[PDB]
Amino acid sequence: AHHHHHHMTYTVALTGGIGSGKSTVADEFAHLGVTVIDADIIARQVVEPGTPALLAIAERFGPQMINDDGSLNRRRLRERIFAHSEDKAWLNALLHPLIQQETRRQMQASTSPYLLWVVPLLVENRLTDKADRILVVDVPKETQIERTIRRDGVSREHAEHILAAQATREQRLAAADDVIENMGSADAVASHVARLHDKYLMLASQAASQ
Repeated sequence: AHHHHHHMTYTVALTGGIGSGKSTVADEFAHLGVTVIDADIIARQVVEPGTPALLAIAERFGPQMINDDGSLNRRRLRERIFAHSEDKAWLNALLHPLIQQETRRQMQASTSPYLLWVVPLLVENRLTDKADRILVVDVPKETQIERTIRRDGVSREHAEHILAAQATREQRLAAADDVIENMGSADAVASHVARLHDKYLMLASQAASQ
């Protein structure tokens, strides 16, 4: 390794329900040069071959949980933790800290005036205090359903099942500092991101003082 110093960076958390357009918004921030750290990507990285979490899964459940190529048997783990509440609790207790630590590691290794942290379950998991500012991408629930159906090729009822554990629209807006109505044209959304990017560069640059 090389020596590095712990430095804090202004963090904007982007959240929104499934099908709300988070990835399109995050990509516009990335186009402006902002480092984006995505909780869903981190969640997959922490169960890659050779990771502490995957090795712990293999110890607890044995080789049935590991595919012949060394990767996680995701379906078998899902079925096990559905049927065994003690295993769901163990897995959440294992993965949540590894995700937060890996997130902090990647944030510390970044070079960006502020960071965009994409956290689909920010509100549901009570993580709102972990960011300096919260940006919500908002669409009607029916739009979430329509986009999930056409994108994942699933039924309306399956889309509703996925959404049944998520925050309601107004619950999520109640946590927002900034809101993007993600039904505009792509140019309009890109313009809103441009506005917010300017705002965030300023907020992050007067906070470097601290």
